Amino acid sequence: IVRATVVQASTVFYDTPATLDKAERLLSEAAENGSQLVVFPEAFIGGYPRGSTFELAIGSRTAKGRDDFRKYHASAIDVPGPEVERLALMAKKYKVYLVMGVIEREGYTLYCTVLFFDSQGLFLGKHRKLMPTALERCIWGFGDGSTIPVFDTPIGKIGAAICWENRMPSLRTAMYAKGIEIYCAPTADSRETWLASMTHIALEGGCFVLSANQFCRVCAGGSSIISPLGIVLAGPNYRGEALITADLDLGDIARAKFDFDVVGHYSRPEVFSLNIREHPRKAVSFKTS
Amino acid sequence: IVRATVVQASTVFYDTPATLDKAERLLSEAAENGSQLVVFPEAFIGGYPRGSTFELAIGSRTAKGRDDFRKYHASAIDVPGPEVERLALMAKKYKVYLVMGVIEREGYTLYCTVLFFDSQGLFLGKHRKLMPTALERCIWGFGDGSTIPVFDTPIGKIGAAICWENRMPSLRTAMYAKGIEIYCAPTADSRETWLASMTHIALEGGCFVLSANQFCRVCAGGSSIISPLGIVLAGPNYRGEALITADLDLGDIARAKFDFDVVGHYSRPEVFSLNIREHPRKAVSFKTS
Amino acid sequence: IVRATVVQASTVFYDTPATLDKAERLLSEAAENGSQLVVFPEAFIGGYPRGSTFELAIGSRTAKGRDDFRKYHASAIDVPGPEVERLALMAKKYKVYLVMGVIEREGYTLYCTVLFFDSQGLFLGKHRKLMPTALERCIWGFGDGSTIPVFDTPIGKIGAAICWENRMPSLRTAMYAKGIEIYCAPTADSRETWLASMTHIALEGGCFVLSANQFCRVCAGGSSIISPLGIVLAGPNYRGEALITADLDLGDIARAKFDFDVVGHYSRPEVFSLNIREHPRKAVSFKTS
Amino acid sequence: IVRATVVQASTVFYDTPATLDKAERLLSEAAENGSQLVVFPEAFIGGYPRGSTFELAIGSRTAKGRDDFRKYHASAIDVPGPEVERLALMAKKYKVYLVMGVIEREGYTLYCTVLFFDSQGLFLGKHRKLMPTALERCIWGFGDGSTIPVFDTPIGKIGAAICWENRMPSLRTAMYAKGIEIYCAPTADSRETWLASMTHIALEGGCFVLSANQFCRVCAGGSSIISPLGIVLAGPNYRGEALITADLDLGDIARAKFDFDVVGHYSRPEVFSLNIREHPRKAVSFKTS
Repeated sequence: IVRATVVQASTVFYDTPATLDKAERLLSEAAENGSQLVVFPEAFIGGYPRGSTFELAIGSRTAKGRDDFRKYHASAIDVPGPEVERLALMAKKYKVYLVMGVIEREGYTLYCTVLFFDSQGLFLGKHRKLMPTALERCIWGFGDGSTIPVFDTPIGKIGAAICWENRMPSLRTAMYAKGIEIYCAPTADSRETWLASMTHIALEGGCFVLSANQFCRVCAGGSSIISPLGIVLAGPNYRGEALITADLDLGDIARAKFDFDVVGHYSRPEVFSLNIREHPRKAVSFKTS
Repeated sequence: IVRATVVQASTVFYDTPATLDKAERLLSEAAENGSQLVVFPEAFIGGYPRGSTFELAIGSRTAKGRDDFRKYHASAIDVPGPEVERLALMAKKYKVYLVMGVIEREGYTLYCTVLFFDSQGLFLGKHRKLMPTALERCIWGFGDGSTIPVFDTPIGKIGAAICWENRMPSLRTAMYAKGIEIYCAPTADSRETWLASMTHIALEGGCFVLSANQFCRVCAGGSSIISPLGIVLAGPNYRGEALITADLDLGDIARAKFDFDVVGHYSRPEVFSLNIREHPRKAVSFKTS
Repeated sequence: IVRATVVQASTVFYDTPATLDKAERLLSEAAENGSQLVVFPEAFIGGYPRGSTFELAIGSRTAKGRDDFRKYHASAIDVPGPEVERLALMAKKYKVYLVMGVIEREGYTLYCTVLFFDSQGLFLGKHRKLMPTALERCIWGFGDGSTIPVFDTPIGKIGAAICWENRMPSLRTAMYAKGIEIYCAPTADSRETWLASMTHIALEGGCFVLSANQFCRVCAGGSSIISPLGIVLAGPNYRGEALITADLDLGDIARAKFDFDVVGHYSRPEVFSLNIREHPRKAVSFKTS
Repeated sequence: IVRATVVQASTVFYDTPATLDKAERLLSEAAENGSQLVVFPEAFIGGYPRGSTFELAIGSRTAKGRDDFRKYHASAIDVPGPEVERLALMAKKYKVYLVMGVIEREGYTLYCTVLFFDSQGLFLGKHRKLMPTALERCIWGFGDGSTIPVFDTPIGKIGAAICWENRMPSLRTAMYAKGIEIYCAPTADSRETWLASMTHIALEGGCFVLSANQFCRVCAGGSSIISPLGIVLAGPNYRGEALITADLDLGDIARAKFDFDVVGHYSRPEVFSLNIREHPRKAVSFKTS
């Protein structure tokens, strides 16, 4: 039996070493009630440009989109470097697992990744987003197959997906086949759609869905946590930003996979078969002696 | 713009020529208010044996399971035969598209299937169930890949799926790849969770989820109809049995795939690929000249 | 020695059977002066939505974006169908090689493509676009490697590329490696910089750059034709819409590759090597017997 | 914000310690207006034999080509040695970056290289030319892959290419992938071709193209400098030899890679992949204890 928290805080949107201390103080506030896994929202460090249209017609490209883009570009991080060392030392001071939605750069491109840290201040891995939704396709980049992680820990198998990658039916059945029983899902929408969409994943899987959204002032977000039977443990907090906690019986999975079981004794292998191409594809490839 | 009605009837459970007239005295009331498509519940003709355990221990097989089986086997139909001619001549008189949940026999087996009829009183095809759930595995049989239909009609394309075949992600993504926009889904469970399960399919797809359940006396069924924007038109009727109607604006689909749109442009063929083995596999095959 | 004409027409933008007769009443005027190859602008059939922003903030998705999308979706064609038969019967009567910029649909997606026709009124093939630019990423779709053609004809070899697929150096060097000597290039921007951009391709290759832009009323388009010595034959017509012609001496290529000549003898295979993955990748694949 | 100059001076063509002082005086003339990066033309020290045919038929090889060759060979330098020490001490006297087009020897062979120096009189590296063009194949040597440098400085990343190595599409996309934002390009031709050829590199990249040609008395060369948006800062000076200066806003790159970005979010890695063989290949290799 473990116990986990989600947060609901917002970011200061510019000056990224100013929002890097909010994480410190909230992480210490979540330390005190004996938490063991802490989840942070989507684009917590880099910031999420809400409302901004960058003045895009259909090929106008005015001068008041370029300055906006460079002011936004100048406020991201890069992994590894001096901003992941600080987070490792942050999670190393005591025993806590930390997942975190940042925005990284890699030579004038922006990615929307999520980082995974253990209880001894190592850096496990990252997961760049497969496909941005609508108007984020102008500003963010596409991820490939060689990123989707597994990450077995001594408290379970944790993995993640971001906003509307939780609608793709073929990425979920690749997450399921690797053995996920704790399914993190940060997001950036606050609808009635979302609460009724996470319940379906919690049933179709057998995992604890544990989501986190941000509250700012404008997307009054509601984060939650759902049992693998479909019962909400900690409700949709639509009022203010607060720490939300609950406890996770890991023996509630073996009993929830008595009726239904995807990848195992459902999903008739004699008719259906999915296969995943997981190759590190890159444009330019130097080889030396 | 079309309009379609689901029913929330119940069956007489025994003496199957008696329950075929309910399917007219409800039907003309359903079609007198200018209807165009009628959807019936799961196992409406044969009867869904509720509560019955058949005295199965672990392989004890007592005498009060055998008579209970044979009395149930004696109340099935067979296709094509004298009970589908009645349904064709039924749908031929007036004009409706009729879908129907039956139970068929084929030499001492039972297959939970669903039938499709057009407005000119012809027989389009059937869809047997892929996998029965828990204890229905003892009494029903398995389906193969060479059964999943779409049946393009002049009011749109119309597929189906039965109770917990709607949780299988591969079967849904194989339904979507042929172009379903009217997603009929009979069922036989009535919980709070099924509504949340159907909203997600309506959002993930772009189709009109149009479900149907039975209400008897313990089947507090709630059948509904969901827009492809995740809006319930005619709500979950938990009180009594009725006729449930709405209008189906088929121009509200092209506008819903401006955002999401699975396979193309939102599936990634470079990483994921699914394939389906649709072969008519049967045990003994006779060949002559 | 052949001769080819580009056009500088404009579309009626809505009601696409109306804009298909412009493609005859300009076409016979283009073919009456003894022409042999006709090139049309980018998105001449479906229409290029200029100025339109669809009210996309960051994921607000208001109600006046959906209707604007569906009215645009409703004005596309599909291949092969009743709108390409008209073009084949058009090109078949007299003798011309017809290339054409269209917009096609394939189950609620839009692909900005280009079509090739021979003189006997057959359909050679099509070339979808690899990557839409900035805000066209929301409304158009991506292309795979299994589309890039060359189509050896008895007047030479003829490929194509669309607006900013001419900046990608790898796609150009993959076009060159099959033996392009007539380089057709429709576009949808008209700046001072585009002429300087096309001169470099004409010198780097050895082909005839033969571009086409539309002029409407804001598309001050200027289309031209450039020798493989970097000499403009028929100039940048920025004033009004017209027909633009020249003669294409195909013996002025062998003489121009005396100096430069990419891949062999001027590429260095010992240091550089490029490779292309030309596989027809699609999401769901059905197999039967 | 840095500022850079190009020069347009010619050489004295023989007696290489007489042209080594012209560099000194011009470098001191460029010091006074607070310049910070100075670029010199192709073959500034060794001299470029213009007009000379060396009496080559097709294997005649007369005696009046041999004396010409030895008189030309006797006027090169060799790196390192007493002629690079002088340039290091020349650039060490104050704060300037010096790039320089010389001709080196290596045991009776001639190369066309380019030397890079820092602000503290170190010797960073060199770049021998990959393939000489037409009749320079008889007199110069081929370079290999283990020469093309990166050279990050505190004012940016400077790299170079020589005359017609700026036409190879595969060498540019190896320069781009390493991060070049200041692109030096000395040359030895004066056409209308060249000005329209550098604009394309400035757009296709995102870098400041900063070229330099020589004016002698006969190739009245025109040197220039182009913004990453395609706007000429300091024009094509076709009249006389002069110092040409401008200022280089390095925040104009981040804003120019908002629209288009090669190696990053263009150049689809799922279809194209270039790879470079970078090995120090030599014919005879002694090894000892």
